[PDB]
Amino acid sequence: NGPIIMTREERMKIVHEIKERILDKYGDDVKAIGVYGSLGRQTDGPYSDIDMMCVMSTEEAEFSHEWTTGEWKVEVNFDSEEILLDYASQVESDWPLTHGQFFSILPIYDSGGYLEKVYQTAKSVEAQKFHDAICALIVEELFEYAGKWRNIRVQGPTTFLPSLTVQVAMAGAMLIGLHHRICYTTSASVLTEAVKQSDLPSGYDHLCQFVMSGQLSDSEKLLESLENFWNGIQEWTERHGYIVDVSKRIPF
Amino acid sequence: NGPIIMTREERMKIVHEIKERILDKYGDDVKAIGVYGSLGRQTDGPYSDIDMMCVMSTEEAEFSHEWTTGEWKVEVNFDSEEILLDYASQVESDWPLTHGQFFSILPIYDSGGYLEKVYQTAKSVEAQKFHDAICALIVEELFEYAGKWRNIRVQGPTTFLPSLTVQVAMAGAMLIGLHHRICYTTSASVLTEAVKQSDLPSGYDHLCQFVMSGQLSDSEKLLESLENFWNGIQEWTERHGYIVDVSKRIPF
Ligand SMILES: [Cl-]
Ligand SMILES: [Cl-]
Ligand SMILES: [Cl-]
Ligand SMILES: [Mg+2]
Ligand SMILES: [Mg+2]
Repeated sequence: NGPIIMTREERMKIVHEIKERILDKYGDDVKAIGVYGSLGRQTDGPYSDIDMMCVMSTEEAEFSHEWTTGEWKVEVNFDSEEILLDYASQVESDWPLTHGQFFSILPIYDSGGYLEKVYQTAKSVEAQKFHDAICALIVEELFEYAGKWRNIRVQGPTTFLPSLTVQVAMAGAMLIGLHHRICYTTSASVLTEAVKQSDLPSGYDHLCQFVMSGQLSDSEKLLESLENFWNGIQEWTERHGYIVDVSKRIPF
Repeated sequence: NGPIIMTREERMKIVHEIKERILDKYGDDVKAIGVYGSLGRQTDGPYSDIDMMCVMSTEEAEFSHEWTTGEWKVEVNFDSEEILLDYASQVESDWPLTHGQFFSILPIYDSGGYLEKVYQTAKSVEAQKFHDAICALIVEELFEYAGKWRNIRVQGPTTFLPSLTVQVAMAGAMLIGLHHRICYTTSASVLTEAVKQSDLPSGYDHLCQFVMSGQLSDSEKLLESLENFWNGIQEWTERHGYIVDVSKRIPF
C-alpha cells in the first residue's frame, strides 16, 4: 500500500533499531553511523524514506542494504573511510543532487571524528574540480540534449519533447549548482532553488516556467525555449570562462 | 550554433578518422573499436552524436574521451575486455536504456573477435538477473517516488509534480523493458516503445498519455493517475511473480 504517514519519533525509532543491529553485526569495524537526507536535516515529510550511512574500517568495504517493509523503505550504505572520502571529493555532473548528503549528516554513532572528516572533505573540494565538471556537463549533457531536441524538430517524436524538456531543466539546475558550489536540499526543491540563484544563463527561467507549471504541450514553444536557453548557455559559458578549445576534429 | 546536420556518410568518415587516431596513439594495446548507438544501428538522425567503444588490452584500463568540435559531439569509451564483459552482464534499473549499446555494435577494428564476445555476453544474461533488477527497481525507485508524490499531495511543492511524473513514467518504462528483456532503441523512443508492449501495469498507459502529450498542469489528475499506476504496479508484480520481500524489518 506504498509508504505510510510517519512521525519523526517513528522514523528515529526505526533508525536506532537499525543502528543497534549494525553495531551488533559489524562491531569494531563500524567507525560511524549517520542519518542523512530530509531526516538528517529534520525536514522529513510524513512520507519520507530513511537514508543512513555507515563508515567502516574494513579495507575496500563498499556495500548497501536497501529494503522495504511495505510501509517504509530504508537504504543503508556501508563504505570504508577511504572509499567514502574519495566519493565525497569527486565532482560529477549530478554533484548538486548527490552530495547534499554530506551537508545533512545527523550523527548517531561515531567513534572518533569520522563524520566530521567526511563533512570537511565534502566542503573543501578545490575549485578546479567544479570548473572541470561544468565543462564536462556542457559537452556530455547539454550539447547532447541540443542534438536530441533538434532531431525531434526535424524527425520526431514530439511525444518525447516534454520529458526531454524536464531533463534539460534538471541539467541546467546541475550546472547552476556546480557554478555556485551549492547542493540542493531535496530532489523536489531542485527547480525552486535553482531559479532563485543569481547569474543564471538567459532563457533558463523561461524554460523552468514551462516545466514547473507543467504546460509542456505546445511543442513549438518548447523548442523555442530550449534554443533560447542553449543560446544563453553559449553566452554564459563564455562570460565565466567555461570554454575549452573545440577547433580540432580530434583533441587527443 | 551546433550541433549541425550531418549525413551518415559524413559521420562514418569522422568515425574512421578517430579509429585511425586510436590505433596510432594506443597501438598494440587496442583490441577492438566499434561504433554503437544510432550510428551503429544505421538509424542515426540528422543531428545525432557519435558514440564509440574501444576494448583495451591492459587489464585495468577504464577511461574516455568526450568532446565537441562545436558542430558535432563524440564519445569514446576505453575499457579492458574484463571490465567491459562484467559491465555487459550487469543488469541495473536502467539496463533497458544503457545496454542497447551492446546490441548496436558496428565493428570497425577487431583483432580477435572481441566485440562479438561482448555482444554474446550481453545477450546471454540469465533471466534471474532481470527478476532481481525488477524487484530492486520497485523498492529503490518506484516506492521512493510514491513517497515523493504523497508528500507533494499533503505539503507541496506541486511545481515538482510535472518533473516527478516524467521520472515515474520513465521508471515504468524501465520496468517494462526489464520484463521483456528488451533494450529501447533511442532514449526518444522509450515511452512510445514501452507503451506498445504487452503486459503493461494498469494505469501506466493513462499516466504516459500526460507525459507524452505534455499536459502536466492539472495537479489533482496527475496525483490520481500516479496513485492508480502505483496500484497497477502491485497487481502487475503479483501476476508476473515479481514479489518484493517485505517480511523483515531489518534484512541483515
Ligand atoms: Cl562545445
Ligand atoms: Cl553531434
Ligand atoms: Cl547471467
Ligand atoms: Mg532517499
Ligand atoms: Mg553519448
